Amino acid sequence: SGFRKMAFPSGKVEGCMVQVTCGTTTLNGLWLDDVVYCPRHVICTSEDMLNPNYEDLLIRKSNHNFLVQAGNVQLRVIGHSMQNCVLKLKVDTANPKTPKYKFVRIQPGQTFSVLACYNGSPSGVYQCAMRPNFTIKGSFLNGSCGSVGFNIDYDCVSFCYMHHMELPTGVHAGTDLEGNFYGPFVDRQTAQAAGTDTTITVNVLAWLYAAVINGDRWFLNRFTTTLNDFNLVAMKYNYEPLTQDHVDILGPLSAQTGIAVLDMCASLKELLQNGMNGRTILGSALLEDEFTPFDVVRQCSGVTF
Amino acid sequence: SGFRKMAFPSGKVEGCMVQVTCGTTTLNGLWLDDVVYCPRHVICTSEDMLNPNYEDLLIRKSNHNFLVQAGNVQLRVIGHSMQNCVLKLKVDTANPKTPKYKFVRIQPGQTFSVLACYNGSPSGVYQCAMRPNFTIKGSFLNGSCGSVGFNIDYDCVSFCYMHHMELPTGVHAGTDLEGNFYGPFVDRQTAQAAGTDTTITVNVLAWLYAAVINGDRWFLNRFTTTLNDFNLVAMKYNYEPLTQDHVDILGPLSAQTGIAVLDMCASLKELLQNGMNGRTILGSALLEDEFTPFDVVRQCSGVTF
Ligand SMILES: O=C1N[C@]2(CCc3ccccc32)C(=O)N1c1cncc(F)c1
Ligand SMILES: O=C1N[C@]2(CCc3ccccc32)C(=O)N1c1cncc(F)c1
Repeated sequence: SGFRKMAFPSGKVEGCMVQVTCGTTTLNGLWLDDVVYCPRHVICTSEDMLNPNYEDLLIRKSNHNFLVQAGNVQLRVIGHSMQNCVLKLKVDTANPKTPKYKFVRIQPGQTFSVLACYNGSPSGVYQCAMRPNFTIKGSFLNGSCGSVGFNIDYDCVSFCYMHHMELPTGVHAGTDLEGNFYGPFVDRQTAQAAGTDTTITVNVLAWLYAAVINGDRWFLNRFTTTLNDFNLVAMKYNYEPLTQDHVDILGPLSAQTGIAVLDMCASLKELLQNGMNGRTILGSALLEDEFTPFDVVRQCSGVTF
Repeated sequence: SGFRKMAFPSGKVEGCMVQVTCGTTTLNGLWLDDVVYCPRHVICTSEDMLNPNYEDLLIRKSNHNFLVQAGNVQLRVIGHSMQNCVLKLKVDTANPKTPKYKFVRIQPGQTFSVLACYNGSPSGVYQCAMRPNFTIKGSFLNGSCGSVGFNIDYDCVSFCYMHHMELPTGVHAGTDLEGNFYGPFVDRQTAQAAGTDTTITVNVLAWLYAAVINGDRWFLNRFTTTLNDFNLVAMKYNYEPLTQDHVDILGPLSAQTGIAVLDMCASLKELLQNGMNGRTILGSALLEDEFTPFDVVRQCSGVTF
């Protein structure tokens, strides 16, 4: 027992990280088969960043201007393309450490692990959620661009995020691996509105199920609610509306625990309206929304990769 | 910027995990050079666990009774020894994936990453602290025994923890890699007192420095305190007493931020006495004690491995 914010083991991703340098800019790239993926802003200088003309900047570059190094080994670049906000550098050697992988574009409210890297070298791994407003709340310093987010299922890494930018508000934005930003963001040094975020209701409920499974149960009550009444409360407290598709995804946890989804909703309603009264749940003094129902089931059943 | 509970990248450890089976018991082992380390309780059955005579149990076993499998490859066991609460199985092949490593016995209040594994296969990685009472608050299911905790410095993995037991209270206990338990615990199915825990004061202060560095600063105040006055407050609130050695370890963060250690203590005093008043710090609604001052500096400066 116990319940922790757990990241996927990072080794399969560590073997894919490289350093990419173009002129004076160094950031991270991802080497899969004979292609390295990295943020296109590797080609800018500081004069460029307020509104770069990436097509003109890239026309000034040739294959030999992209320095790609995998630990101590230098890769030979034999082609370059820009796809949306990523560059794709074709190299003459397939990465021998390429895992089975896919590129996925995740939905808001889903979670993934981030392998934070600098200069091509891994620093740390942590779990986090794509916010409803398509930002992430990560830990990224200058040099972390090109660090990636991923999930693993069996032996297959699904890459879902590449880090590009810190907004002036301190939150993070990035792309899928086809270079399309999550959210309205653009790769330029401007203030950019993220727009209203909400709490991920289905994930809070999953975490309360994890709490009961672990024996933290003080917040269960004698009450029930309806999906309509709960959603009135959700709106007042800037929670995502709960839908029947959400109720259905919580089915396994409801079955495991015997606590009907709408009964758990009535526990959550009371927590929203009354607070935690100075108490904690699974070590937290707030309602946690970065565990999906699948996360909870996986951790509670010890699934491996 | 941003600040997250970050684990070390786990790849160097993933390459060392194996499954060890003795009779009907399967748990995890750690294969370094030509030795596999695992909990000695792999040799017990359920009849044994209330008070096993490990010396008699191990005398009934021979090399060929220890089944060791590294993914799909079977290892040949050519010797076996018990050291304290660990078994050491000598194998005929050195692990080709052995990293540079050391065995360390950590101090209470220090942190490390855990690679949770089942049947020799990694499940997830998370960070956590050795509590002052020598327990850890992990996420471990049946089958996780033999999972290890570690830190990495440059290219060198320091293994500090091997998981053995969940206490009836739901918290976790284990050994160093020489098989000596942290704390008063024994490897038998009995209720066992952990004794009084406290909050790790030097780590709370480091985290408040991390918060200021990140711009969460609402808790800074106009006050100062003395080490003696602060320690009176620490005692009332079951915090570890702060010593000058602690003040000295916080030196770099004090220098970085310009906030004297005793001034940060006066912020902490006010938080202990008044609470957080419904506010958060670095996403948390409680005072966080699982980041060491070294953790904070590393994460704030993007150190890699
Ligand atoms: O390295 C850079 N470069 C920036 C400057 C502003 C900018 C605009 C477009 C693209 C990239 C960049 C940026 O946001 N980051 C950064 C990322 N994460 C964490 C950080 F601390 C900094
Ligand atoms: O696998 C086992 N086996 C136990 C039973 C009781 C016991 C006593 C001595 C040694 C070992 C064991 C034990 O504590 N765990 C366990 C560990 N972590 C998380 C869990 F959920 C269970």
